[PDB]
Amino acid sequence: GPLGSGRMRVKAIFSHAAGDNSTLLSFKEGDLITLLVPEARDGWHYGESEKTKMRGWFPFSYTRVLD
Ligand SMILES: O=C(O)CN(CCN(CC(=O)O)CC(=O)O)CC(=O)O
Repeated sequence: GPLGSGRMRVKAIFSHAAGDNSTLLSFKEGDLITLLVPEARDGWHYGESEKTKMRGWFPFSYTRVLD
């Protein structure tokens, strides 16, 4: 597809706090996250916060897929 297409985003419907751990992504409810891998692994997805531009793994269950 055209370069830049295929983006998938989710909306945080619960907040998630990484703590002192750069592998995990923090976000507040309402933040949008662009997925950067094709599937969740063991219930964890990986993406980038629209608000903070940080990246990391998070519980997929804390979000819902935007359509
Ligand atoms: O529709 C809204 O008011 C805001 N939507 C924008 C995108 N919507 C559009 C819609 O529902 O008509 C799709 C979605 O929430 O998946 C985001 C949200 O609920 O936080």
